[PDB]
Amino acid sequence: MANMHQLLTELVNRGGSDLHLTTNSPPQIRIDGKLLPLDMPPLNAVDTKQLCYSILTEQQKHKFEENNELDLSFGIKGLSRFRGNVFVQRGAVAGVFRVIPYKILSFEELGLPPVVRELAEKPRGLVLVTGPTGSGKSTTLAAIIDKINTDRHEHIVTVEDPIEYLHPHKSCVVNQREVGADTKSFKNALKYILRQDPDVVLVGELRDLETIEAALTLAETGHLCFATLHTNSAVQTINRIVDVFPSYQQPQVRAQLSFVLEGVLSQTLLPKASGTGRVLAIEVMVPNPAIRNLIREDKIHQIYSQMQVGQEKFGMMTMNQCLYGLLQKRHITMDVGMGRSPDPDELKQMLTS
Amino acid sequence: PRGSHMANMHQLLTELVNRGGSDLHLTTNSPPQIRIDGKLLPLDMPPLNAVDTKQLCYSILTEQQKHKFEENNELDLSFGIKGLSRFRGNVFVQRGAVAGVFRVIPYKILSFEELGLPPVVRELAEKPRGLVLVTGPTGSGKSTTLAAIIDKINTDRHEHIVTVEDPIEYLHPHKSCVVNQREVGADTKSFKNALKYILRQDPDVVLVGELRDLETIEAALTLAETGHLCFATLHTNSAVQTINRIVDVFPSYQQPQVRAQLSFVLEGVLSQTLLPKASGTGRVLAIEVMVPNPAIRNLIREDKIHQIYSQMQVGQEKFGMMTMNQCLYGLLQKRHITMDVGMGRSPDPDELKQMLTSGVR
Amino acid sequence: ANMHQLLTELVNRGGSDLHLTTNSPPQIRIDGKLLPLDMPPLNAVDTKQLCYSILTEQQKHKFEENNELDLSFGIKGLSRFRGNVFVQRGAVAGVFRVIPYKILSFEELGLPPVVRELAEKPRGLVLVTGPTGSGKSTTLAAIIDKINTDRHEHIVTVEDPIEYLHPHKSCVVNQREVGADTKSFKNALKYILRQDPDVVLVGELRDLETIEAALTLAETGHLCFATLHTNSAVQTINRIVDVFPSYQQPQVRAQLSFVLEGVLSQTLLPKASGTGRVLAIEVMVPNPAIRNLIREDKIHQIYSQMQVGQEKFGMMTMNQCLYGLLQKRHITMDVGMGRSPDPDELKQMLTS
Amino acid sequence: LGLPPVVRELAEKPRGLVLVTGPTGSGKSTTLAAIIDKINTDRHEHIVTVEDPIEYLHPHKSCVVNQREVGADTKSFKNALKYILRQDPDVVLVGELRDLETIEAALTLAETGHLCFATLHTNSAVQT
Ligand SMILES: Nc1ncnc2c1ncn2[C@@H]1O[C@H](COP(=O)(O)OP(=O)(O)O)[C@@H](O)[C@H]1O
Ligand SMILES: Nc1ncnc2c1ncn2[C@@H]1O[C@H](COP(=O)(O)OP(=O)(O)O)[C@@H](O)[C@H]1O
Ligand SMILES: Nc1ncnc2c1ncn2[C@@H]1O[C@H](COP(=O)(O)OP(=O)(O)O)[C@@H](O)[C@H]1O
Ligand SMILES: Nc1ncnc2c1ncn2[C@@H]1O[C@H](COP(=O)(O)OP(=O)(O)O)[C@@H](O)[C@H]1O
Repeated sequence: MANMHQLLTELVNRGGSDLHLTTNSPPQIRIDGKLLPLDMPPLNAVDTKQLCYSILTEQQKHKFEENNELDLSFGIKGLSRFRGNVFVQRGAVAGVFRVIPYKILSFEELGLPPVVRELAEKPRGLVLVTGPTGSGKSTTLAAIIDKINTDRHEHIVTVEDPIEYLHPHKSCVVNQREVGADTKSFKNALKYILRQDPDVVLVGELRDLETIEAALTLAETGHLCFATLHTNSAVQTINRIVDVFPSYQQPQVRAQLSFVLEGVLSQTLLPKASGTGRVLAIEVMVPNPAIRNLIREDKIHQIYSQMQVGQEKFGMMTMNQCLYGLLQKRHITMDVGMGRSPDPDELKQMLTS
Repeated sequence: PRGSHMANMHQLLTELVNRGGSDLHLTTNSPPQIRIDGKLLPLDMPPLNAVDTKQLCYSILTEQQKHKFEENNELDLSFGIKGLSRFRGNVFVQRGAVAGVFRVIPYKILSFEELGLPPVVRELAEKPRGLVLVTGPTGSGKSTTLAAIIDKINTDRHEHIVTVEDPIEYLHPHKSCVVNQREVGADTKSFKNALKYILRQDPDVVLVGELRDLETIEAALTLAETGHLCFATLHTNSAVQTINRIVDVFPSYQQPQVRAQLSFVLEGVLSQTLLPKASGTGRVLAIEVMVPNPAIRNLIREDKIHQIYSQMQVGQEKFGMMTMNQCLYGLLQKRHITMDVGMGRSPDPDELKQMLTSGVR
Repeated sequence: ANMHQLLTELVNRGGSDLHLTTNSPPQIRIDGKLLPLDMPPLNAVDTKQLCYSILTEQQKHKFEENNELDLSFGIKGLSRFRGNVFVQRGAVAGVFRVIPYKILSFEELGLPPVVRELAEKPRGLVLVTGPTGSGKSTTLAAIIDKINTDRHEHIVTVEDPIEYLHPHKSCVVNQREVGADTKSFKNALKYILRQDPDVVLVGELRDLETIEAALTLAETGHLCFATLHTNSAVQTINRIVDVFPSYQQPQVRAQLSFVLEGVLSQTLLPKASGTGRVLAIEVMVPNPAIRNLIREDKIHQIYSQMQVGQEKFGMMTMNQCLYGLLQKRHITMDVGMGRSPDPDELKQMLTS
Repeated sequence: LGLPPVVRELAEKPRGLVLVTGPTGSGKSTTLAAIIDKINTDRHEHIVTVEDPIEYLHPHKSCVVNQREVGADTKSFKNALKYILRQDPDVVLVGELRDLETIEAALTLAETGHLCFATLHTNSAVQT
């Protein structure tokens, strides 16, 4: 048998993101998005209770037994910090434990093109980093924020659920607010953010109509606003913001977006061709004079054609062009690149070319 | 006058399985009774009293389950007997005494073809993300279809499946996935509470049960929008009727967001019903299948929900779609259902009449 | 002593309810009408002692807190009764109903032979309707008891309260009383499908949620019995349809057309002898024409179908039942005309 | 402040609801302080402000200016506006129209012959 400390050590050593402990299965660790069972006997109810309780204080145990649910974060000296969730299934304890990295990675390490570096220099605008869950959005935002913290003498405020990467003060003052502990909600944090003299604000996901307008106000009133969406492309991102409003407001919102939008990044993590690790495929839309006019005229669909031809001038890049490069460098397999292309026949034409 | 040598609960359930029974009954003033081929037959035992039924039923409850049963006088649960079988138990109260009913739960989950599900349902189980809705009235095969879908995912993927059920019906032992199943009223306090913590539990596939209220619908859309495969049920009878229920439960001012979200995340709508079989034994599945294509996704954003039915009529060949009448037509050519049942259940009897008279079949 | 002697009078004269209130002698309900006993009137002292003489100590403290109290109690050698005690004009008053225990047979109840066939249906919805005290529970108790004798199936009843008691015969019979065995009609039906039933009695179709349960039970392969307070078959079907919002009446009409197997609308009318009551019942048994009429929303046309499906299917309109009681001279013309839903047609039907 | 001449004429309106709206930090309180100061300078009336918190202070000039801070001077907007009609006011500043309760109170003040000033976070007249 192995205890909780040995299991967490193996999760870190193998570069995994998540450790799962549940009954009738061995401990499993998520490596590169897919689960892998550890070389251990299947757990029983005693094991899951013993392993999960081994990292809890007495009050955390008593709170867990009152609700059969528990969110927490904890540290193991000399290893890493982890965020754990404990719950109950089939009458037995179960647990999931997520890694919180100590180290912020650089732009080049993450495979982010240099145009993302320039967005950290934007004085006032809205920059959106979008993608499905676990597509690298938070790491890219943390990479941009750390460069601003390093390079500017301004005030950075983040509202996060939860706070992942920690930003010690460099040249900036960095305040990080965790929803549910430091602040009641995004709505509450955003209710007072304009009285907090911010320069750059990270608001998390544009969850509802009220948060879209709040992010638009910051970027339009002279601030640099960072936000995320769960869209898969630059065009789909712009459409989702506009389409949630009633049609007769929509004209105003397109005009505000055209002025404040300074960059849209859409990420996805694909399994590498070597069989270890994941590689970043990203679509980058940086508004040029042509695209900002297309936004105001509700000619959003001509943007894709403009992104296809504005790469050398503005550092723009369609998703298919990014997949193309990962195919040329043999970073991804042929099936993986096809499986994510929004238009596989277009990418096929590029490949035969 | 007989005492001190009563059959054990373990022994009663062991005899239930060995004799091929479907259900074990424990109630006062009756001996244990077993259902064989649909009919109850008493075992050659003395009749049970209230002490017997409570002691037998309590022998298979955890201490937390006894307290939950005593608070509501109702209790559904599942348990395993090592080396024998799994069981669904229901404990209730009648005439002031404990009563219990215990159903046999087979080890083998039925396949798509055994259930009469078209091959398009198979492909919905391969979706990497999105929302899949399985609809129909109570007992129209919704849970069984979902059990078949999750089981293929359990077999094929190395991902995390979490289900929230009230109660847990079909049980999913681990295959290639890690499967966590939370039972409302025992494992978790409520649907609302389980969904509040699910995103911190690293899920890939989630079963959320019925889209009961506005809170749950918003939770399922978030799961489906954030890159997850989310399974849910409604009690609507058609793909078009299903979409109308989702949008219309929301205030009018946020229907635009709901309509936009559905067009992106919706990957399939299955509307089932069980009709009495033509053979005279059992019921057979008639299912309407809507798989959103770019054309259907546009009608959702443009508030043209009504026009989707015309698209399903002509999406059978290309998209594997199937209107309810198109399924009833196929069941009639196969002589699986009678004519009165086919016409009497058709949502549009005029279309089905036209479909049969083609002379081209 | 005094109250125990009073309740024996109630049983011996065959009454249904005993009334105790100030400025009146004790009154007992016989055949639907109150009859005063040849006794002195009760004062406030009398009603208090009589009602309190049958109360437990916990019940005494409970009644004075609310001026209301529900209870049931037994009198050794007589019967059990359900009582309600309350306060009026500053004094205690009480009403006591008899809980019948002996189930009468189908023929003793005046039920036609077609009702006997209903207890042999394997699945569907059967509705027994009528005002309060129109004979629904005896009819239901007779039906349930025959199933218990003839079948090896599972009978579950949910009652508020339990009236007739059904010991196990060939069936397993579980009886759940609301407020003791189960919290509510809604809670019992939440678990009923997981209790492996074959025949279920759900009581009154009082709201939308219970109707969905009865229709679900009936189309999922069970025989479900339920009650309404309507006085005819058409009236009964309309009440089920009109409870729902307009946009789902097509689904409910479709459900009803398949699962409905019988509608019994009863009323107890005084016999021409002047002592006792005879049952008048409208029976609607769906034939292919009627089932189509329900789904096609031609519900008003159903009454015409019942008048001519009589010989073949055992059907009987209320007027046809009233004709027979008039032809056999069991009830008076005033009683028969008073219950006829269309007295002029009965007149045409009576004289040919 | 760059305010057009119509803003000064609004400060001379005898009655009604005048709304100065915009996002936070768009100059709403500064414009209101200039209006109230002009009213305070030119009129012999009673000004009551309900602010959360009090920003600009208005010492008495020709008007009587009472400024109530919520949480210290008064328990809430809801409680302060419940008694504002009993305080013989001519001009009332109620702050932001944050909920249904204050909006109906501000509409009642402006309906009963007072000049009421309030704010919203809207960006245009129609949107307001
Ligand atoms: N550019 C990247 N390249 C490779 N891996 C990345 C990259 N960005 C993030 N990751 C890794 O993906 C996993 C999830 O990252 P995260 O940013 O938290 O996802 P999300 O943005 O959807 O919340 C982590 O293990 C992280 O190290
Ligand atoms: N596709 C199907 N075809 C035939 N029978 C089915 C099918 N699905 C389920 N059944 C059977 O019908 C019954 C009801 O199905 P179930 O999904 O459990 O109820 P519900 O969908 O109303 O919640 C089950 O006992 C099952 O054996
Ligand atoms: N078919 C019947 N014929 C003669 N008497 C009946 C008949 N049905 C019921 N009764 C008597 O009338 C009384 C009312 O019956 P009950 O079923 O308890 O009321 P309800 O139908 O309103 O629930 C019973 O006590 C019963 O003895
Ligand atoms: N009409 C104006 N013209 C120029 N600057 C102004 C004007 N109004 C306010 N300001 C300046 O803008 C800043 C914000 O003013 P403030 O009243 O506090 O915000 P708000 O109107 O949203 O309450 C102040 O520092 C002020 O100096």
